[PDB]
Amino acid sequence: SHMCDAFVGTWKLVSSENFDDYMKEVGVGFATRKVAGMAKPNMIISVNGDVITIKSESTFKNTEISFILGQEFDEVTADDRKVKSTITLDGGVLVHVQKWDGKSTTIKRKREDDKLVVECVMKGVTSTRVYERA
Ligand SMILES: O=C(O)c1csc(COc2cccc3cc[nH]c23)n1
Repeated sequence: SHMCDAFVGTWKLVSSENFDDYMKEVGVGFATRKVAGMAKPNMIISVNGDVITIKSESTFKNTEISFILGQEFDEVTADDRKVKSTITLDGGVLVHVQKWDGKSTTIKRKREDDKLVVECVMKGVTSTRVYERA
């Protein structure tokens, strides 16, 4: 057992709040927001040694990132930003910071009861997205 055990698995989106406004804050254009906001992604989290992989699959886009905690990587986000990302574990919360064009946004993933809760923040705009096991 180990570092991310309680996050590993296949998760499905069950609710979202304020995601359109979060995406507006990030700078996402109208048509991408509409199609992305309609998506119902499955998130697939796995661990092999020290390497964590997070996949997000939907009709909008399929993404995959692999990383080592605390070790920066370059990521092309689903909305086509080129960002410098670092993911760390802080008190049992996976904290994903993206840096680009002098801006920053943070995506936190938390296990709460039987759910996996995703909190996306930029400036004062937050979105909360709740996933359940698939
Ligand atoms: O609920 C999630 O898993 C979740 C929330 S935010 C995230 C990764 O970032 C993004 C994904 C899709 C679209 C956009 C647009 C801006 N950022 C985006 N994944």
